[PDB]
Amino acid sequence: PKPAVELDRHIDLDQAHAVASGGARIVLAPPARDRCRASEARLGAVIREARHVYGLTTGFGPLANRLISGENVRTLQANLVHHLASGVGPVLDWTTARAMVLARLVSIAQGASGASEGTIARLIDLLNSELAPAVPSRGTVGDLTPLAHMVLCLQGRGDFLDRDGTRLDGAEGLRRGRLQPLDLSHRDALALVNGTSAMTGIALVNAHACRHLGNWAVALTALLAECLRGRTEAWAAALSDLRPHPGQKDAAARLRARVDGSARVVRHVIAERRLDAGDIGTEPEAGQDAYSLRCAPQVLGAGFDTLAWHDRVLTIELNAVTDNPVFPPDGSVPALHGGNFMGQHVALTSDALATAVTVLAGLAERQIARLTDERLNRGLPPFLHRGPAGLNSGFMGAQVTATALLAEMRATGPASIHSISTNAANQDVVSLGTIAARLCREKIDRWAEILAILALCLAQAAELRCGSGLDGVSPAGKKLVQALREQFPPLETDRPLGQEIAALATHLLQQSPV
Amino acid sequence: PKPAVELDRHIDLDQAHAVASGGARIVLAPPARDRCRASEARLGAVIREARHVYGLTTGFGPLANRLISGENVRTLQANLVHHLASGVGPVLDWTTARAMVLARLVSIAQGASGASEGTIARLIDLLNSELAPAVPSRGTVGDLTPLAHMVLCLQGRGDFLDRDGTRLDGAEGLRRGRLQPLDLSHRDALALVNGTSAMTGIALVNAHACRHLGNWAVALTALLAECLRGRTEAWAAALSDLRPHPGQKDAAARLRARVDGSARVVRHVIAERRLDAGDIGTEPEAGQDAYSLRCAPQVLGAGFDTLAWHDRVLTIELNAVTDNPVFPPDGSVPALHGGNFMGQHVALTSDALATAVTVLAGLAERQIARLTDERLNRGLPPFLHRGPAGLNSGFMGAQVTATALLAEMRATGPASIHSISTNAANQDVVSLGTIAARLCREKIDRWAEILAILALCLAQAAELRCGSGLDGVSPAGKKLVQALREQFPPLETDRPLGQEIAALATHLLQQSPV
Amino acid sequence: KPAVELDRHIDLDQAHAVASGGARIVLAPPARDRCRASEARLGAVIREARHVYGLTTGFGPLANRLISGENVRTLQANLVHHLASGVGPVLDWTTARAMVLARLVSIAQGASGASEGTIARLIDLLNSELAPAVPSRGTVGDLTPLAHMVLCLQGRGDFLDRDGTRLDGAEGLRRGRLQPLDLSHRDALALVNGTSAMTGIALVNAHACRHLGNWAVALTALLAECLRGRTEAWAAALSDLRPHPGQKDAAARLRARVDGSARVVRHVIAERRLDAGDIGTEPEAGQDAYSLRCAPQVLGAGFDTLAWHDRVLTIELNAVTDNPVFPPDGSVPALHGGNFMGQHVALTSDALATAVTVLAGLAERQIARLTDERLNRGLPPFLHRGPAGLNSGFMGAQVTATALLAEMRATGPASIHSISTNAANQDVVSLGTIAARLCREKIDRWAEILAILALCLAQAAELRCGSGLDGVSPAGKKLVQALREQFPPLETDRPLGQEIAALATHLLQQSPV
Ligand SMILES: O=C(O)/C=C/c1ccc(O)c(O)c1
Ligand SMILES: O=C(O)/C=C/c1ccc(O)c(O)c1
Ligand SMILES: O=C(O)/C=C/c1ccc(O)c(O)c1
Repeated sequence: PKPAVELDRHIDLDQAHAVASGGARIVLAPPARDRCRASEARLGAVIREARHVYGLTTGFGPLANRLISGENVRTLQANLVHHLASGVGPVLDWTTARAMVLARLVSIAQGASGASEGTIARLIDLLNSELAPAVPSRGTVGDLTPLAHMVLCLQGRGDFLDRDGTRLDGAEGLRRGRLQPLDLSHRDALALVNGTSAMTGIALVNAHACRHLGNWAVALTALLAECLRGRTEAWAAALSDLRPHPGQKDAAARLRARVDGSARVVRHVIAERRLDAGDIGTEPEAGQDAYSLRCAPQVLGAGFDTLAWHDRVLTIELNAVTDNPVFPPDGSVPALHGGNFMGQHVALTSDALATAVTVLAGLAERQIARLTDERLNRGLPPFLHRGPAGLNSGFMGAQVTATALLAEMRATGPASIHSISTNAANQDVVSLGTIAARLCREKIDRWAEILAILALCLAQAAELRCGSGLDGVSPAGKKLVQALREQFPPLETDRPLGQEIAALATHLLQQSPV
Repeated sequence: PKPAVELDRHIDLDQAHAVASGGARIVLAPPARDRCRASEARLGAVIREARHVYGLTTGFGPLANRLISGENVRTLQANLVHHLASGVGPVLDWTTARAMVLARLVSIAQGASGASEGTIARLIDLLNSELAPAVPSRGTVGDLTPLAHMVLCLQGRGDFLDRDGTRLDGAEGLRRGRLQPLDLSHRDALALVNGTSAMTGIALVNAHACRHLGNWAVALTALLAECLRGRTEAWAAALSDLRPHPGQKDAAARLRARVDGSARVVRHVIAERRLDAGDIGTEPEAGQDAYSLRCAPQVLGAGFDTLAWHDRVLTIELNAVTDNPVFPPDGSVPALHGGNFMGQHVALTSDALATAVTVLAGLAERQIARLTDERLNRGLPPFLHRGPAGLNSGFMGAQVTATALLAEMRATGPASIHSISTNAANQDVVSLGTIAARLCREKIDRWAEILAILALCLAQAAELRCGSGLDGVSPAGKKLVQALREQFPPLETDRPLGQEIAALATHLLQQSPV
Repeated sequence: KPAVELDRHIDLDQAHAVASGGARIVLAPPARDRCRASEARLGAVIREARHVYGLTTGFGPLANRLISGENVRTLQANLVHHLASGVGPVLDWTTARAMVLARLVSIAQGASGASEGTIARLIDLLNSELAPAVPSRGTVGDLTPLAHMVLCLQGRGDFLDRDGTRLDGAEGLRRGRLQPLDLSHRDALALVNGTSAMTGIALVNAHACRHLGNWAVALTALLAECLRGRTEAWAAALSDLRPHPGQKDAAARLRARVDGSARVVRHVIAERRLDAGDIGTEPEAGQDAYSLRCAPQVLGAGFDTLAWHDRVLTIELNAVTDNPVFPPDGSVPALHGGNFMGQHVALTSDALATAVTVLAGLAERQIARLTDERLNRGLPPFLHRGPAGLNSGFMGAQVTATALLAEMRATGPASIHSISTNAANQDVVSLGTIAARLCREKIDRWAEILAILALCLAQAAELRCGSGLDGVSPAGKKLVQALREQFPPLETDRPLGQEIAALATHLLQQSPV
């Protein structure tokens, strides 16, 4: 059948991605259902008592000094969704749009948003269906605009996306997915258009993609060592203990596991060799590898620790209530007004992860540059070609393409530093967290393509070095090459690789080498 | 009666865009045809005489040290196209892809590439058709990869694009476009896979778009002055004469022309007034406007001078021969080997223009921020809303979207500074000109969206200030607003504006306010 | 003077105390014992002629050239020589000493082989009032700066006194009572190794950020007191709903700063029940602009970034970033790897630099709002005193703060610019030293922006509450009174440049307590 995620209070990143990707169905746990019903009642009382509350009896933004009569709240909230639907640009992908819906739901599930049962059910239904709202990716300074577009979609006034990205009009979406048109008669529109749902959704997808890409980075580094007689002593556990960064220790351990059983790597500790007068001279190779191999644990590890911080912060954000206003469950006050919608946390972690992805992609790019260079690849054909040299150039074009992709990644920097006072100076500081997460996603995609080129190069290199039978190659290495060869043939003669590179990259983002 | 551009030696940017956009047919002038026939013969002689020439008797890149026998040249060039087809990413748009084809053609037309009559005809046939080759946008370090994909397309081994971007397979493209499959039997493949055609094509489309956007920036700045009682003395010719930057003189002159006939702007020179004792005190307003109006000539002018430099450089590049190797028309030597394919000129000018676009976009974004602020817009409704305040927020969402678009533009910097040694260190410095032109294009697209928002706001602001009849508004101002109102209705009540912003943005990139 | 006893672990505060001269440093007996054991191991490695980088080989790609024992002295002497190609302004006194300390902490772990004399030279330097004069540029991440340090310690390079005044090598040894570094034990690699420079720069950045963060909070609080800010936005309940440690902390510290204040608005707006007669446009909105309302969230994110930076830095500082290294357990004679790759400090420094720029932006916008007569709720334009027009107050300083911020934004992460070098042997490099230095520059700019904001707030408080600061919280009163001891009110326009600079220097080393 299909796995089910029962949402109560806390949901981890894997569960969140399982639901967003459609791998698991979602259900609201009884305790959560009750907390929400209790919050739904508080909203009702707040409205009945005509309490001074943003979005219920006031205008929006700087227009909040304009009080609104209870009789016009329906109109007030309908125009909120209207004026906010100014988004532009390509729509968020299926998984990501759904991750945004999930993020809003999790916040509501905490029981402080006043959302009604019907509203909550509409979000759950979307998540359990095979559809996603079609929402523009640009427009928010960090996430009212993308959420306003979501609302319109759930009302059948906006397009939907199927798993392939093909758009369906509103009516067709509600029909096909058996979704009921969203009804905001309870005046709970602020429960849907609030918080940091978009950036959080984008980031949770980023987190999942990076885990898979990190696994490929490790597996490809290990296979590179098997193709270049790499020295395993640089990956010794003893070295990790001397500089105990968790991410490094993990990188090293994982690299060691990948090459376990290999007869292609050099396992001797050079310091065990005692020299005598006859040894003094110039040896063919230095006793240590170039940094793209020797410092893989340190470079990969730094990135892993950056992703770890990103996930710790993100886990907290995903399970938090980033709504404004909020209705305290204890009933201490009718409502609280603050700024928990300021996505500075996801903005800063996304920018930090973006830099780490660029650094790791640079490592993969240099690993390709080294492997394909006849002066540095220790005996392998130039650019790993097959057939007569000259008449065949092998991966010479693919190698340059990897460099081109990396160069483009570097041209874009952090989004967080570009805060600009807007909204008539009311939002004098903004997080730009959604932009930050989106820029990180683009880099993650470029990293996947660079890793794809490296994987194809390594499949070929392994065969050129060890024969089609991959003699001496580790069990893990053999399994990885064999799996690749199931869909990607050896390069016996030059052929267009662009489509294969793009196809493999898509795979790397969703599955790890095991 | 579809216009025709006759190509001899030189073609200006407007003519180039006329052909690339399909607004004009292209024909090779008699003298050009002869120069090419003569070059074709020279290539034949080089082959006949077994001259040592890159691509005719040698491998590619660092593999050029491998000499090739004449009987293997067909295979040599076939694999060249193959190994280079490693491109990925979204395909270049219809117009840009065709601009690339044109750029290669113009270089060949100089008579130093050795291209055969058939090869040249395939390029001309493509440009006179309604099709464009479908080529990936990423993969070059600056443009063999995108041009190799072009070659495959013209052979019927790659997709094609119709004006709407819908993709057709190779066969369908040759059929629908009534095109002959490309035949490289004359061994003239290097006449197609060479130079800076991609970046040049992208840049020439950028140049055309910026001309139109610049006209909108000027027109909207002028309309803004009519909506805020702007002072025209800051735009006086005398000021331009004191600081003679051509771009500034032009900007000031165009601004004055836009408000000619306006009774909504203040034309009195403040220094003409003589003050008495009873004047000393605090006046309602300062004698000078904020910079977004007062310094428009200086800011817009600097952008215009930047575009001017960009266009002078691009014009030379478009009409140059960026091939390698080349066959001197004067017959001095059989062929010359150098690096005219290094696109550093387009790289640096594209980066400089991108900065200028971001600056001018910032100007527009601040003009929007001021116009919609009730504390700064001198009596206009907050966010230019209509209907009851609070219940309606007008362009409050669109204003923030403008800020978000600008912030994103700022996150990406120059592409040129990221050169990385590649191709086994043979290409130890690369231009990244294609990437630079592409990053500039994205910024131009964001600028158009920001201007679109400003245009919609100004249409509303003009009617709010001067009534639906636009009383006192200049003739130019009236024409612009009326033209907009033909497709974009007033905002009498809040509605989603995303689709309208996008639609208007597309228009602003192709037409100026006239 | 307090003493920091170094055994295995030292925290960031203890490190800065020693680096800044506030505390002496002593090597604990257990550490001296572990180091003596490591010195013996290096001796055995040399006697056994084990194949070890720097002891029997050239350097970098030249490591394939094996070296005879009789030539090792020359070998290591030239290592220091070729590496001394650094250029640019010297690291400041505190930072340079922080670098010396970082190398020592690594050596103290007992895996570097450093001789007792070499260790003593580092300890002596730290206990003296001197710092080696080392150029700030030249490393791709830290052999070059460390090589310069070695030359200084041998009396072949300049020293800096606390004031930054330079002394030649000979004078430095004499004035500091330092003995010339002797590398006869062939332990040169114990000094020219690791991530000492970027780590030293980073720990100084860490200390400065703690102080500036305290000012950022204190000034945000005083801003609320000058603009009738609403405290409900800083309620603990909100923190609990979005439990980011840094945010909860920021909100709690903000509440504490305004405790006892009669100038802030404490009412919870949702308590008010509206009547039909109230419907219309009120003078002010029920919530503050983001520079006040979202301070917990913006400051908080910045604090969590610093917390991550400090966690990673603490590990780096206390680790052995040496290569080669000599296993204390004696499992193998030596290990060859890449623990010198400073990617951790590179990524955290870059991440912190972004956070600093974000928080400086907040401070800059707070100044922009406070000095705007249309937004400061009744305060004079640019907080001027004396006749308006004839006086412009902080109008110039306000623009200066914007210029300082705009400059900060022009510089991005250093880590993304790795370039293959050293004949492609170092095909990837961290650039951590550069990253840490770039972050330091942004920290200095942030200090100046905060200084301008503090001077504006002292003036604004007096204009709003009178010289007696009536209704101002005890913390706010103490802060203004402290500032006023050295910085006079602005009763008439005057040059503020030197005062801004002077105050900024203070903010970096002390918090408002
Ligand atoms: O300060 C706030 O709490 C609201 C800000 C805001 C800013 C722009 C919008 O379009 C909007 O609905 C709300
Ligand atoms: O140095 C040159 O002139 C050739 C460069 C080059 C670099 C990569 C390729 O795939 C290729 O066909 C050519
Ligand atoms: O690979 C290594 O472990 C050493 C690299 C290196 C690179 C440049 C220098 O000047 C030097 O002393 C050492």
